Parts: sequence; structure tokens; C-alpha cells
Amino acid sequence: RRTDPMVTLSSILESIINDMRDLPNTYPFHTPVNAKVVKDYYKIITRPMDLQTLRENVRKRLYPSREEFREHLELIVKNSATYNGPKHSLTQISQSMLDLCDEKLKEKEDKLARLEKAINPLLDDDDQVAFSFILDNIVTQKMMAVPDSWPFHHPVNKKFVPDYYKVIVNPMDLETIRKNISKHKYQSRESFLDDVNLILANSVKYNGPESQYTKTAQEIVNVCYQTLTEYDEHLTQLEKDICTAKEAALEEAEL
Repeated sequence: RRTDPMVTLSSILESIINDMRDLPNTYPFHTPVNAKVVKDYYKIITRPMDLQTLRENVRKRLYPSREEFREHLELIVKNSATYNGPKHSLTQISQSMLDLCDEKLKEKEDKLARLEKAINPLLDDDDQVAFSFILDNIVTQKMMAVPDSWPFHHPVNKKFVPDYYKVIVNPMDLETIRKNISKHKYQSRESFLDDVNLILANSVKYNGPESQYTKTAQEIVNVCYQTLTEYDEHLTQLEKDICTAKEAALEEAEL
């Protein structure tokens, strides 16, 4: 049953690296230029690339799609253009590798498009963006409007509260939550609420259960819950559409 789409994609990329390595005359691009032999090379080339580095990157799961892989590959040709010359023999050799890569990626175009959706199912998904937008409005319109909430709007300032980060191991604030929303970190309200509740847990632990600041944090948490309830039906639909889209993508990658 379930194979990880990033493993499947990386294996195709790795196979392409090996086909490029096999090509005649490509050896100077297999490994990084040796600084001790080409003494000025890294003064000219500031983003170096070679087949070994590319393969380590594939291994490290750095590429979620064709596009980021190809970009790095192309840097091998651009760097040769710059260093050896746009029309130099070595530059035509590097281009021979880019050309083989494109041919192999065209060959596997349908499987790759499916792996790529499975790896990043919610890129430009209107349901995720709509869901994020509603959460961001709960934060800015409701949670940040709680009287005296400002000290929870941004991370605690160490300058005025110097033991904070010694006491609190997992700090959280509304600005950090908004940054998470902006990056579409939350797919359902459960993970958003983990962060919102962490704000109150930190204040119960640092300021104490009866502190005025804990009472404020408690009101921020209450308004968050009340507004989510208000919007429950609309949010359930979005959550359903998001969780379903992820699953459908992972299955079409298998099938």
C-alpha cells in the first residue's frame, strides 16, 4: 500500500543523475571544482554546483519537484558559461546533461506531475487559502481586539522580561501564529488551537494562574473559541475539502 511520494520522486531524480554522469566528456562536472587546482574559481562562481552536490541534495530530499532540481542543474550550465565561456566546449558538454535531463523529465511527465501534487497537495489550493484567511481574521479582528492584549501580540521582549525564555520552553504569541497562518501551516482548527492554547499555558506557567495577564490570555482563548463556533459550519466544509484534497492527491500518486 502507501509509498512515500518524495522517495519515489528522488529515485527518478537520482536515476537521471546517473544517466547524466554516463554521458561522454562530463567528468569535470561530476564533482566540485578543486579550489587548489583552479585557484580563482570561487571568486568568479558564487553559487557552485556539480553532479555530486546535486545527488547529495536529492538524498537530503531538498527537491519537491522537477523545477527546483532543474534549476540547480541549469546552474551547472550557467556557471560553465561564466567560467569557461558561453560557447566553450565544456559549456556544450554541460548543456548535453541538461538536454538529457529534459528528455527524461518529458518521458516521465505524468508520473512526475502526480508525485508533485502528492508532495505538495495544497499549493494554490483555494480552500486552504480561504481557511487561512478566516483564521487570520479571527486573530486580528477578535483576538487582538481583547482589551490589554498587546503583550501577547508579539513574542515576549527579553529586554523587559529577562527570565522569560529560561522559564518558558515553547514560547508562543499571536504574531507567530499569524506568520504560521501566512505560510498555511494550519489545515484544521485543531493545530491552530494547540498554538492558541499554548499562549494561555505559557502565561499560566510564567505569570501564574491568577495573574491579570493570565486573565487576558484567558479572554483571548475564549473569543477564539466563540468565533470558531460562530463560523463552525463554514470552517467544517473547508477542513473537509482540505483533508480530502490531501488524501486524493496521495492516492492518485499510488494509482
